[PDB]
Amino acid sequence: VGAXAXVXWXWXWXWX
Amino acid sequence: VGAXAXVXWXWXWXWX
Ligand SMILES: [Cl-]
Ligand SMILES: [Cl-]
Ligand SMILES: [Cl-]
Ligand SMILES: [Cl-]
Ligand SMILES: [Cl-]
Ligand SMILES: [Rb+]
Ligand SMILES: [Rb+]
Ligand SMILES: [Rb+]
Ligand SMILES: [Rb+]
Repeated sequence: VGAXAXVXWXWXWXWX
Repeated sequence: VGAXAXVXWXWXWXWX
Protein backbone atom coordinates (compact mmCIF):
# COMPACT_ATOMS: atom_id res chain seq x y z
CA VAL A 1 0.00 0.00 0.00
CA GLY A 2 1.42 3.33 -1.09
CA ALA A 3 2.62 5.00 -4.29
CA UNK A 4 3.30 3.44 -7.69
CA ALA A 5 1.14 1.30 -10.00
CA UNK A 6 -2.04 -0.61 -9.11
CA VAL A 7 -5.49 0.38 -7.87
CA UNK A 8 -6.65 3.50 -6.08
CA TRP A 9 -6.36 7.24 -6.65
CA UNK A 10 -4.49 8.94 -9.47
CA TRP A 11 -4.20 8.62 -13.21
CA UNK A 12 -5.36 5.89 -15.54
CA TRP A 13 -8.56 4.00 -16.28
CA UNK A 14 -11.72 3.88 -14.22
CA TRP A 15 -14.00 6.53 -12.74
CA UNK A 16 -13.70 10.32 -12.74
CA VAL B 1 -15.86 6.41 -16.88
CA GLY B 2 -12.72 6.22 -19.01
CA ALA B 3 -9.18 7.61 -18.83
CA UNK B 4 -7.77 10.48 -16.80
CA ALA B 5 -7.66 11.31 -13.12
CA UNK B 6 -9.94 9.75 -10.47
CA VAL B 7 -10.00 6.18 -9.23
CA UNK B 8 -9.24 2.78 -10.74
CA TRP B 9 -6.20 1.30 -12.47
CA UNK B 10 -2.89 3.01 -13.14
CA TRP B 11 -0.53 5.36 -11.26
CA UNK B 12 -0.84 7.04 -7.89
CA TRP B 13 -1.79 5.94 -4.38
CA UNK B 14 -3.45 2.69 -3.22
CA TRP B 15 -2.66 -1.00 -3.65
CA UNK B 16 -0.17 -2.79 -5.87
CL1 LIG C 1 -10.46 6.38 -23.13
CL1 LIG D 1 -4.34 15.11 -15.64
CL1 LIG E 1 -12.52 9.52 -4.31
CL1 LIG F 1 -3.83 6.26 3.13
CL1 LIG G 1 -2.20 -5.34 -4.95
RB1 LIG H 1 -4.13 3.81 -8.97
RB1 LIG I 1 -5.00 5.13 -10.48
RB1 LIG J 1 -9.98 7.82 -14.67
RB1 LIG K 1 1.02 0.70 -4.75
